[PDB]
Amino acid sequence: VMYEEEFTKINAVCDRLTKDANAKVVFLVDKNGQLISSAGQTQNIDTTSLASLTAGNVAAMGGLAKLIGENEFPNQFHEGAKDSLYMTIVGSRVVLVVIFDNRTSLGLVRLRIKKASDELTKIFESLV
Amino acid sequence: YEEEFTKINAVCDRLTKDANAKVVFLVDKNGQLISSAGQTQNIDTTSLASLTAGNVAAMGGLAKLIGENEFPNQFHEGAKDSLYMTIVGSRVVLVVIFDNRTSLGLVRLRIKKASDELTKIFESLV
Repeated sequence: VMYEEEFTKINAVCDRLTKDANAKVVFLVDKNGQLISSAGQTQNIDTTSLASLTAGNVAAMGGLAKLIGENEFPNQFHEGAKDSLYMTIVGSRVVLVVIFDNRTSLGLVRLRIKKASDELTKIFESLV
Repeated sequence: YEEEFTKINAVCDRLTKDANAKVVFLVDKNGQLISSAGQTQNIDTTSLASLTAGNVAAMGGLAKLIGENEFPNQFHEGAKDSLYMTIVGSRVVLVVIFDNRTSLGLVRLRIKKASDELTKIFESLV
């Protein structure tokens, strides 16, 4: 009953996503604010504080979606000057955060995020 | 009463029509609703303004964490309707809710024009 094995698969998805999508840093945050996984250039970034602020944003967005008679917004894109941010809700419990340089193709990051999200959904569904 | 306030509502009304938006809101970062235009009817405007402020504050801290200035434009994609948030003069938030059938490039171009018009109004307020 030890998985353990399923958590290593989660980190592998994050590591592959950072390399394939050519992302700067990748995070997996639970809606309760807990950091599940992180990959890439995690040095010089407060992972704990990032997870807490992600949860606060997603919770505010969730309540806002319900107010307009809409289901939770699955994808959130925030464009910056040098680096951009992408957020994807995986199975309405987990948030996949992807930080990448603006020079990287938006179509490329989105295509890889979809593959990562689908891989993660299958892992979280095996966790009953 | 207040010529500048009528100009603010006019920008929101023009934005709803021109960008073909469902509903448009103007929220202060402190959670106060400034203006609203469009299909405001079955939406709790006070609760929307409070949740917008909470989200913008979390997003502001998230931008600072990644060594970036506050994101001027925040996009949240849905199944039927999408949401757009634009920070006007780092004090006011312009919330635009629109159907996914509307062009993303069209909404963004109109939001920029509305934001520039609003910045000029808020700067005349001293």
